[PDB]
Amino acid sequence: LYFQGDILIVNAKDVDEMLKQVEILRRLGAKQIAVHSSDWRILQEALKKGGDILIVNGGGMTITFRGDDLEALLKAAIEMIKQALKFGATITLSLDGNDLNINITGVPEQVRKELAKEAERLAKEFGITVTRTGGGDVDEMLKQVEILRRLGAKQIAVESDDWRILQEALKK
Amino acid sequence: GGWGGSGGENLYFQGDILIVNAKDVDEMLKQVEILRRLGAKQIAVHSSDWRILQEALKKGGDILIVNGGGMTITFRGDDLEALLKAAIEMIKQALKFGATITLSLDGNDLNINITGVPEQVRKELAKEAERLAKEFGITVTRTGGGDVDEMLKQVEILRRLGAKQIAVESDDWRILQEAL
Repeated sequence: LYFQGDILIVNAKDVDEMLKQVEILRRLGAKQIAVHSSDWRILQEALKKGGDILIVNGGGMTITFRGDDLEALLKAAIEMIKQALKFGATITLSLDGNDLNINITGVPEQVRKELAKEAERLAKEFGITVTRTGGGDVDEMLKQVEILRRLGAKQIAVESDDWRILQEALKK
Repeated sequence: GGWGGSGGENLYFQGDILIVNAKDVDEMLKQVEILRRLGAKQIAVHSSDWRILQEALKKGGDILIVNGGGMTITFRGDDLEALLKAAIEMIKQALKFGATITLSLDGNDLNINITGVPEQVRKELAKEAERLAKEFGITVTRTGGGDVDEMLKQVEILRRLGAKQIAVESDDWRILQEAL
């Protein structure tokens, strides 16, 4: 890899870990550091601390299930993941402590609404807690992008798993 | 001239990087084509599948985004609930080892991309996948790999095929630097 020519992207789920990773790349002389995150706060912090490129998720929803037993969180999530996959979604799973984060992309608003209703009902049936839902709205995305630009972002990038869906939300 | 709004509450076809995250070659090509026809000037393609990135550089993907390490396991079967029931036991282990897992469906294939874990963990997850498939009567059609050495070889192939810009994504550069 070329520290001068290649873009090195930090995929960040926590602000402090993000800052440490950007610092490592800076101290290695990386000239093009990007930060990719679903958390606008992380992208806002990166902008101030040497993130040259801020990578935003376009139109993705995140559902977070919280509970003490990971097997039960996953058991509860399986039916919703099954439906999401059948609707054409891409699903990303990660663990933040006792939280199971389920990011769902590649689906339109009415499908995101259905999946959030499913998550709510599954959490009740399985006795777990939903601590985050939704978040794919395009208007919110553009507002947040504008905040990044006005704070001084050097370069914005937007990632989507289905620009056919995203162009329909942006056409108006 | 902005997309979605004005004053910066919009995307910029020339100034912003627009990234296609593609799980299938045809879907990538269609989305790249749409972005080109809208006049997008900085189109990137992100994929865990090298074939997708090799095709993208030919069709207007100026930035190719690769994962730093990562393995894809593909399970094949007619009943998705059974594919997912089998996969969750391995996904649980992957998650406890710190992985990020991406799931997508390509027809009768459940593609499970696992990133963020070292080779010995990938070996263990592949062994688990084999055992789960055998016990549950499903077929694994792709497994293993994901090492940084292979990533570097594949990046060099992309460069030699004409990639204009490479980007590499990781959730832990503190570790990845040791492999590089």
